[PDB]
Amino acid sequence: LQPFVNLLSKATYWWMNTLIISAHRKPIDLKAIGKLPIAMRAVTNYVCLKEAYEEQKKKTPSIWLAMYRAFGRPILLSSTFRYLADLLGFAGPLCISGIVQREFLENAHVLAVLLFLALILQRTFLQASYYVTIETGINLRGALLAMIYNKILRLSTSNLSMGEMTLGQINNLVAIETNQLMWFLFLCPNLWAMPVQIIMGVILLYNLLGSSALVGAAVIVLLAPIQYFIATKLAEAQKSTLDYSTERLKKTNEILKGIKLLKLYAWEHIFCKSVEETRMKELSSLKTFALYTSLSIFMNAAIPIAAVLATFVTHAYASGNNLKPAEAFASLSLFHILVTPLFLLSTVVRFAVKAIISVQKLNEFLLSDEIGEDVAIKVTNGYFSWGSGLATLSNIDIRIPTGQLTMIVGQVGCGKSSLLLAILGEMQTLEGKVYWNRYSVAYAAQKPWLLNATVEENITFGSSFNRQRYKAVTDACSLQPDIDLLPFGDQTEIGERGINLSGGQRQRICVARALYQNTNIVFLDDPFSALDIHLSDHLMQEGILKFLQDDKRTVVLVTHKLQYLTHADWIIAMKDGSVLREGTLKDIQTKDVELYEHWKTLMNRQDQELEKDMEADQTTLERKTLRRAMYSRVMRLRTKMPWKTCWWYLTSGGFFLLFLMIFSKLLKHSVIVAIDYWLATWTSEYKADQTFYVAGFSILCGAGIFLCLVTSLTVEWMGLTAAKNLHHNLLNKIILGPIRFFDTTPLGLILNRFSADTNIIDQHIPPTLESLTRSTLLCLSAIGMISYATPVFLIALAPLGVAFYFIQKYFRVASKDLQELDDSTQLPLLCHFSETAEGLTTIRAFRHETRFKQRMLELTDTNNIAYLFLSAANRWLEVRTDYLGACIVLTASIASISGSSNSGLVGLGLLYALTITNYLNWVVRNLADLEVQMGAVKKVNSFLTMESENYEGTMDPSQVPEHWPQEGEIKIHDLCVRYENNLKPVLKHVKAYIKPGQKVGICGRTGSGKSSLSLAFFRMVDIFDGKIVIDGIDISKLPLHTLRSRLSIILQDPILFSGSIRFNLDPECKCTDDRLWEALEIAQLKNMVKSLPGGLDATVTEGGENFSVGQRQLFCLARAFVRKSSILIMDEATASIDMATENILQKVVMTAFADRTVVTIAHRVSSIMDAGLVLVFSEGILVECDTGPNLLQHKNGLFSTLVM
Ligand SMILES: CCOc1cc(CC(=O)N[C@@H](CC(C)C)c2ccccc2N2CCCCC2)ccc1C(=O)O
Ligand SMILES: Nc1ncnc2c1ncn2[C@@H]1O[C@H](COP(=O)(O)OP(=O)(O)OP(=O)(O)O)[C@@H](O)[C@H]1O
Ligand SMILES: Nc1ncnc2c1ncn2[C@@H]1O[C@H](COP(=O)(O)OP(=O)(O)OP(=O)(O)O)[C@@H](O)[C@H]1O
Ligand SMILES: [Mg+2]
Ligand SMILES: [Mg+2]
Repeated sequence: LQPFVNLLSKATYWWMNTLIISAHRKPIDLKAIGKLPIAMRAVTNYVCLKEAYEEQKKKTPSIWLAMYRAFGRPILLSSTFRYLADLLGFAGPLCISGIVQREFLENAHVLAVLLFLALILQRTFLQASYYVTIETGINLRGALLAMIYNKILRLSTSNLSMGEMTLGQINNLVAIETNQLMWFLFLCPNLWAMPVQIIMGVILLYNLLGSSALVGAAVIVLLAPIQYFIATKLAEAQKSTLDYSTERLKKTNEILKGIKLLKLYAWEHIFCKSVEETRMKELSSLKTFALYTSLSIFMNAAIPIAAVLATFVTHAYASGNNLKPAEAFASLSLFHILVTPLFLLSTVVRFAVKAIISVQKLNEFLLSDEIGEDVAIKVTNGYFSWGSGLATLSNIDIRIPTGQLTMIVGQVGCGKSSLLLAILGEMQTLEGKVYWNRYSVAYAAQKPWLLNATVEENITFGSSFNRQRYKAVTDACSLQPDIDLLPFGDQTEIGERGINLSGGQRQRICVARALYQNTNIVFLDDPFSALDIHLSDHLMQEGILKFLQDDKRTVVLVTHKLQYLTHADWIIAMKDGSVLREGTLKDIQTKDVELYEHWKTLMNRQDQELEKDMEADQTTLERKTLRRAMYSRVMRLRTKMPWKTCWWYLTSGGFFLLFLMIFSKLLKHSVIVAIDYWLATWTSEYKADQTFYVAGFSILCGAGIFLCLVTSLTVEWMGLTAAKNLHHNLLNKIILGPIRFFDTTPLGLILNRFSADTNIIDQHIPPTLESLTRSTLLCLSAIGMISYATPVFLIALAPLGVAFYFIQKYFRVASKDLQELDDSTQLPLLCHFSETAEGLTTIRAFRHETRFKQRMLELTDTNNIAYLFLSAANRWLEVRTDYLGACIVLTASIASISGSSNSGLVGLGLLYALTITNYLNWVVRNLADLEVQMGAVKKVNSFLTMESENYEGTMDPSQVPEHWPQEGEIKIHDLCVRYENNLKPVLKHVKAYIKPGQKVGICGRTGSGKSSLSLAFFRMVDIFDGKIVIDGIDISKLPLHTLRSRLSIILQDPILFSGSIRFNLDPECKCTDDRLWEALEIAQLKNMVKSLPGGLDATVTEGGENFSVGQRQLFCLARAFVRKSSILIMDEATASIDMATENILQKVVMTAFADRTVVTIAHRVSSIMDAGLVLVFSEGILVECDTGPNLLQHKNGLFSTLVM
């Protein structure tokens, strides 16, 4: 009995049962799920698929043949199960005909029991086929991901091969093409099962109804081309909507990062309107998409009705016999059977075409350019090239002594990085040989590569953690001062996803990773490129010379700092892809005196140039940015369906639309039941005159078609209205919020609310709601009609319904976990592939390909097990609801046979009992989908219920003059500034009198509250005591727009917004082009604008990447001059700016802004030694407020110490 119970457990998915039941007790996690079986692990499937692919390559290789030879037998098994289920599905109409007709097989109860058994077997076989094909598709996805990851690990990094689009193509293959191929393998048995089922259904219809059934067969067969055409139009409209949504999301992201500047300039509403224009275009495209969706729904619901109408009218007239209940309702059952394959065969064909495209892309990727197969390293007569045939490195003959520092020196473009990568084997070897006396190399690439992991996980890089070595490595690279600034320290997730670091910090972290590894050979490729003199010298003295010589490492150091050549044991001088001369410094000097003299001249010139420029500190400005970035730093609910969120979404389109949808759907399903009952009455008159019944049937069918159209239009109209209203409210609501909200909430969360939740509301919810309402109404009408035919069925409705409740309860939570789990596993795996595409040279130099292969296999196995268990929960639910439906069919059949009203009613009840089995599962599935989507609607509403700023001022706008800050007086009385309630005040008792047209310089130590004062000028920070009176008007008693739009501010990092230069200068477009040209000339920028095509309407890239940072700062100066505020705030504007551009900025401020009151937070204190009023801040307290010379003459003063 053990094999029998094992087979039953497999067939009913009983092994999921416990995992479902536990979902109420505790959330489902990866620990609750087991591991993948050996036959299901990605490694075994990868080996099978790779063996098949290599067999094909032996013989151009066929991916399709490899997939068939690897994962073909399970497809044949699932096809056998699908054919058995299709055959056992036609027992429905046959048993309906037999029962309605009323030796042994003639018995009606025998036929009812046989129909029950046939339904149970059919559903078991169908779910088995679904599970087998889904498992095979998941195995194929794992194998394909492993194959493409190995191909990635083999990829060549040359610019000819590894282009800028290669990483995007890899991401597309991992995230899209592999999933398209997996879904095609999911749906492939349909491709040869649906045609057979359709042909057999048409044959059964013909056997039932003569040639009259061929008319309905043709009409309903017309549904497949119509659905294919409608799906083509849907794809086109979806691409259009996706383009418009991408533009809208680009604009929204540009607003969100940079919202502080927009609020300071009071340009938030202009950018909101700019986003709303793109939103309106996207909404028009979405309207076309919804129109085609409603067409699809209407056709799916109306072609069957027209086919039934044509069939039965043609039978009433052409056929000489009366319509019989058995034939009529068996044919109705056959039509209902045929609807689904005809509607979904177009989907299967579309997936087949997309799979052909995906296999073409995958096969074109699997055929890509890939890398080829004392003294530690020696190159003899080496001729290397980057794949173009032209040798980049010609006649390379070098020697790298073991355990000695080797420095490669040459001008930019010599081929030093090329020499290192040719030694590592990353480029083609035309001639020569590289001898290693390969081996693992600690490689620090010229472009630093960071994993999306913590600082410690980047530095250790798959190596055992040693605290002494880790501390020594961190000290040598001077990483502790900037690690301490990180929120979590070593455990701070850095990289693309995590905290953004400066180029110098990333370079030092990669150098630390190179130093930490205990490999005898270290390759450093310009490690001082993004560092300053002090950090470079410390790394050279402690890391290269001390730490790397304690371990006796063979160090190869590509550098431009020739001053370090005195520390070199071996020197390799390059020029134009060839070595001029190699050897010790003394040997080079003796043999090649000219090269030594040239090196001396270069060292002297570099020292002379750096002597003046050493004043600027790169590391100080990196650490200040990193420190400023950190200034800001349920069981009952699990099963609670969000009915309030559902009601809010339904009423967000208006009560008329909701009423129209509900009324139209109720009327449509009433009419459908009416046509079924009319057929019942017509057949129960069984040649009489058919005119009355034909006329009534035609009228009912026409009304049903019209109501199908009405409901299809109405649900999509409601969805469009709700989406429009929700997004329109959301954008404006979040923009008006305080700056503290944007400082606290990450940009990722807000952008998710604007992209993913918006897409869910726009395109996912309307179809889910339509399907849920349709399935629920079909089930309710079926139950009502079965109970009307036989009231005793209601007795069995109490148990079965109760069962249904539990079946819908547990599933609705279990899947909710599994889906989430699936998502939590999709993000890492994809990221892994990206981390391997960029950083491939580092991985292959460290020789850590095996570790990354293992990590990829783990990630894909986790993703596959999550997806498999989600699908298994779906199969569990389908089996449960299918057995419920079989019980319903058996009960209805027995009740109808025992107590018969008439033959037509028996047939009608049997048909409805048979049909409810299809929709019971979809009621639960759509309810779960609706709950998931209402989660996103709840997120959007939560963002919509946030608190905004107080944009309405106390003062009467008539009281405020037209030119309010005309003079520029400022009076700060007992100012107490905090960034949020319950936090400590950041400014305490600041009192100052800024004379109109007086140049004020604000200075102090880091964290003293200088930027907080500039924010208090704009009321971007919470003032709770004291006041700021600007030109006689308290700014607290003022609208925020009037205050912020009449004051000019210049921040440190300049930000320009995508659009025209005229748009950047004034989005409001109040000024004239002559004024804009005058401002551009003032900012010493008119010639640059003239050089650009179009002048004032030259396109600015997002962030202003077209212009240099100095040009961006000059643009900010031009905007400030356009504003004509007479009060200009400059928050360390000259920082991160070239010295020449800094002098230009100072000249512009002195000349053009001579009249305006300039309040400058000096980046360099010496710049405000001659300022009229100097405000010195210490720890939030105004220590000194006097003239510059007055503070200078007072010895031992804070300003005097700052100046020195
Ligand atoms: C992850 C794969 O998920 C499945 C995968 C399958 C495999 C399958 O032959 N589908 C047939 C469905 C039946 C009605 C023919 C089909 C055919 C064409 C288009 C879509 C579909 N189906 C696609 C999935 C959702 C239901 C319509 C079954 C069921 C599921 C499921 O979600 O439970
Ligand atoms: N990945 C690559 N694929 C193809 N060609 C490349 C690649 N990297 C560099 N080259 C080319 O090979 C030549 C050698 O330049 P390379 O980058 O090796 O010099 P370098 O001395 O390291 O220069 P730099 O000081 O600018 O870093 C140049 O013509 C360069 O354009
Ligand atoms: N966004 C913020 N949220 C909360 N507190 C903040 C925020 N920004 C700054 N603070 C707090 O206010 C203090 C005042 O520093 P602030 O940035 O205002 O000016 P600062 O002294 O000129 O700074 P820095 O020299 O680093 O640019 C900070 O030390 C910090 O404690
Ligand atoms: Mg280089
Ligand atoms: Mg500051």
